[PDB]
Order: sequence, then structure tokens, then C-alpha cells
Amino acid sequence: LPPGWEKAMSRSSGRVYYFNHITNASQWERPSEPARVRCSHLLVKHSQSRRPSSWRQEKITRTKEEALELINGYIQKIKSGEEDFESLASQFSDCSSAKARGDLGAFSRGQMAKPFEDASFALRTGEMSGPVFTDSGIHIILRTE
Ligand SMILES: O=C(CCc1ccccc1)N[C@H](Cc1nc2ccccc2[nH]1)C(=O)O
Repeated sequence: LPPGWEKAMSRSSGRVYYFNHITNASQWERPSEPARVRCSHLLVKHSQSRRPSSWRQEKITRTKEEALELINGYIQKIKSGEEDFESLASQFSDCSSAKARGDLGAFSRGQMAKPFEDASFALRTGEMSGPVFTDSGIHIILRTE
């Protein structure tokens, strides 16, 4: 299996699933290193973020837990095809990159917070993370290139 990925047993059905402890992705299907990646993301900030302010809200007061529920609800909508990533990033991301449908452009190792960077380099082009926590808040990361 590629970096980060482990096979596991689903507790509900008895079916195998796969999860990645670097990107927090999980999926039923069996899955599948670059110098640079291009990613977009959707940031949800909370009262404990480094800077609890954004273009959406002068004071961010939701808890970390409320931020995690928001993130989980956006992943559900993206995975079901109810909304696409770019639409939710534009409308709801607490990063100013929202204005570019979450696009951060291309970057190499040694530029972004570690947990964001590790998750980005562990995705393959096209794949999306689960909830990735950094000091900024909670992220959904889409690797575009
Ligand atoms: O650092 C920025 C701006 C980054 C950016 C890059 C390219 C285009 C637009 C913004 N904003 C932060 C929120 C934040 N924290 C991050 C950590 C990793 C990646 C993206 C992040 N975004 C904040 O406002 O606290």
C-alpha cells in the first residue's frame, strides 16, 4: 500500500476498508514522491486557532469540536456529489485562498505547516484528505497536480 495507508476492519459491516494516518482519508476501495505538489484547501478556524479571525468573521468563536463537525459535513457533501469542493471552499473557507476556490498554487517540502505539508505529499493527484489539523484550524486538502 502507498505511504500512510493501512488496511482495517470495519466495525459495522465486517468489511475491510483503508485509511491513511497522514491524510486522514478513508475509503472502501484499495488505494492507488514528487518534488512539488499543487493543492487547494478549505480551512475551518475555531476559537483555538492561531488567528481566530477571517474574511468571513471578524471574531471566530466556534469550538474546535464545532469546526470538526463543519468539516465532516463538507466532506460528506463533497463525497456524495451534493456540492463540489471548489464551491464549499469559495463560500466557507476561513482562508483568503477561498477567493481562488481554495487554490494555494504549487509548493515543495519545507514551505507549509508540517501536518498540511505531510498530508499534501501523501495524496496522489486527484485525491482529497480527511480533517487535517494545524495551528490555523482544521483543513480539507485537495491535491490538484
Ligand atoms: O496563511 C494564510 C494565507 C495563505 C495563502 C496562500 C495563498 C493564497 C492565499 C492565502 N492564511 C492563514 C490561514 C491558513 N493557514 C494555513 C496553513 C497551511 C496552508 C494554508 C493555510 N491557510 C490565516 O489567514 O490565518
